[PDB]
Amino acid sequence: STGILTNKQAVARHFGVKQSEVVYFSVGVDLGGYKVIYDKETQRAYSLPVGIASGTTAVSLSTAAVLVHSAGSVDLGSLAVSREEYVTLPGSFDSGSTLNVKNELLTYTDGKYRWDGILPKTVAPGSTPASTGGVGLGAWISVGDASLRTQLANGDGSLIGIHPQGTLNNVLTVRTPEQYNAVGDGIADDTSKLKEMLSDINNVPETLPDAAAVNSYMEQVAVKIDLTKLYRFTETLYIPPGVSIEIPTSNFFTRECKQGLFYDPVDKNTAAISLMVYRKQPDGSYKLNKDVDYYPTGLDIDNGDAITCARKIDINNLNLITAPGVKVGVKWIGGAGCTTKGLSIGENTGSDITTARLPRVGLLQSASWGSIHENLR
Amino acid sequence: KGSTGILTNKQAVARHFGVKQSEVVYFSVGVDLGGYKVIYDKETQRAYSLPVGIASGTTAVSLSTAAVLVHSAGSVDLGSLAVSREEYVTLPGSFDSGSTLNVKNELLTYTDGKYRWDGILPKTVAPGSTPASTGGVGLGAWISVGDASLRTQLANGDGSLIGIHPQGTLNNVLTVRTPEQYNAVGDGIADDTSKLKEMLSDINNVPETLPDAAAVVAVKIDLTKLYRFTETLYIPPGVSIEIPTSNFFTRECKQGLFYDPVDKNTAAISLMVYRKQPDGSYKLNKDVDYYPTGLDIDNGDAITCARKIDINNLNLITAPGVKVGVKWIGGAGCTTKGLSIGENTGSDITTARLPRVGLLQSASWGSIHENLR
Ligand SMILES: [Zn+2]
Repeated sequence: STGILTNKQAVARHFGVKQSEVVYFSVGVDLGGYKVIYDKETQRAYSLPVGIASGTTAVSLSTAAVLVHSAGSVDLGSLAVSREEYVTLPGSFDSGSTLNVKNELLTYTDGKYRWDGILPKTVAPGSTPASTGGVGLGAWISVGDASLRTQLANGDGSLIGIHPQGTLNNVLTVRTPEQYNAVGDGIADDTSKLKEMLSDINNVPETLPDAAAVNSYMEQVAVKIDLTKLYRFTETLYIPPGVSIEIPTSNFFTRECKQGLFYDPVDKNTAAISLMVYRKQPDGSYKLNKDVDYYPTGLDIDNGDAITCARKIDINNLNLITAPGVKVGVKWIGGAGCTTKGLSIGENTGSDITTARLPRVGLLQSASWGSIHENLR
Repeated sequence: KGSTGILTNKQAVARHFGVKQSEVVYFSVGVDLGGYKVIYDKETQRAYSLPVGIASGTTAVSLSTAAVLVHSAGSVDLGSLAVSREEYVTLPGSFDSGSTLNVKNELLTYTDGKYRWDGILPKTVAPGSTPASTGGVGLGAWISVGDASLRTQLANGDGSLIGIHPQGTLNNVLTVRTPEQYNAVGDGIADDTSKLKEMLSDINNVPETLPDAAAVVAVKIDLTKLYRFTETLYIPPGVSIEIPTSNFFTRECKQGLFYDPVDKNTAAISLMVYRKQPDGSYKLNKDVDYYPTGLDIDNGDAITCARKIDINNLNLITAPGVKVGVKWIGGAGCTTKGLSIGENTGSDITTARLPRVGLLQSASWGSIHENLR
């Protein structure tokens, strides 16, 4: 009775309306002029649509907050969603719950969701949005600031619109070692970072069944890599097919290289960078060449003794420096039709050559018909 | 009774703001404001957090319908303070229904989120309004508020909400266009023709017909998937097309363009040349066999609309039997690097995905093709 009045007061203050603007549902009640309706059964309140005339009377109110009156029908649940007027249910996806209204939210570990499908919706204990219908229209829809933060943080850019149309993920096509948390100071060992970056472009196994297998990997999507800092690495890097490597500008024999790759192995009887050539094993399989002195010959290709796995490789301005004493800078083996521009090998460390950061042999190349090196340094 | 109603109301206000019941005061002329955290207006039935620093002894003088409170020590716009604390009221109704806003912390709901009015109050909103049609969005106008608004703003923006280093915003540095922006499938199966065309058109929308010769900004396109298309693509002036690397006798193309027309007596790709009509107007050439002569370019029978075009590493695949791969006609000073035409499909050239004629070029003085394959 007066619990009614104090409740209308509580409801009114929650919605920012007047006490007189809250009406309790009951069959026959005049809905005219009220701003909020209260269901005394479910103990939920809902903003009412504007434009209910005097003398329009309530007929029914479902547990999904569908209101029927003498003049028509309205889904108060959807209206509430449009107004961001939500109820966050007790519990979580992990506890399980049952949802009855469009404006009910269920908490997950990464934020809240509303259910956009058939109501009522039962959620079992130990559930996730993925295991209970997935996300998207007609299913779970992410709601609220906490959810937005985590979606942005873990997303791919699809939430960010760009011009003239589309979204950010549509135009991000370049990889950097910084995506892999490379330190890039020429001091830390960034080897594993660089290898994962390359492997994420094209991950070819070091051992393969037959010839069809090794050739299957030149048929992969090509990706551009941007190197903007200085990466120390300690093991030979094998460039897989379909890689384009890029640096802003070429080094012209500068003293302290601050952008590029610094090869610093324990074993100096090696190459910094090599293309991929697979060599036939006794059993008929093929293993990726790791031998520093090996290079394929036209004969080797024809015999089947070697299969090249170096197609669609492009270098633009790569600076490669090397610890003093390293045998070979770049092994351009099997690189038919592959191209290079502004490839710089060796550092002008200073006057003493025995202490300079440059290889004994700069570049070793075979089986590379139709390859082009521009502005090689 | 009344005093009871006042205590229970203070209780409801206090629960809403998370303060103590004793910390809520009703506005009345002369009330001491010291120590209270929230003020309630009986008339409008609105509550507002009070600024800290109101001294005991400071008394209320007036409180307007815009929530401007005047007291004995000064004045404060409670609506403005509420905005800073993200304490709003979402008005009944919507832009559709129309409304009147009186306070700075009132939000009006629109289909894509909520907005507050940052201009002169009160603000009347006619039924059937939109923020854009009633003052636009920005300082002194409609300001978007809340998570629903932020989501739609981000989703439909250009990146101007996202700061980048060393300064500026994301939109300042986005200089690459892509078929994925137009929702191209890029599987080499779906027909991506209209998508590619819209992409090119958005860069330079040269009509197929031009009134006179006088009638007849450059942008970089990145192609990273495999797009099947079914009608000749006409490359407009001012286009730079790029792919990460070029193919070289590649067996299965998984990156580039695949021309798969019903009518095979056509070109996959063509530059634009306009030919003079008997009435003096010009029409884009669409004849596969046509090429402009130097003389044509001189006597105006043909007008070149192919300057500033660059191609890096484009791979072009063609259904077997297609007449021409690329028509480089009128491409004076235009450049190409690693253009690859034709697929090494298999031993039977009859079924290979390559054209009868790879490249046809005329009127392209000063043109350079590097590592053409
Ligand atoms: Zn409340």
